[PDB]
Amino acid sequence: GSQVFEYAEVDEIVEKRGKGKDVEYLVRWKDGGDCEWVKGVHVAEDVAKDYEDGLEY
Repeated sequence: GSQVFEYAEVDEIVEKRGKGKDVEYLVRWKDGGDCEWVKGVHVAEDVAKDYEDGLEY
């Protein structure tokens, strides 16, 4: 299990997943070793959750 599609957004969220009350989608642009998103609520937390969570489960 890992990156499903290409996953080279390099600008349009690649990853996510966080604390029960803290998630974020923004892990494609720069990154490399780890994730560098900011916030989900701002980056559509409940929109991209289905995007990756299902793909790169």
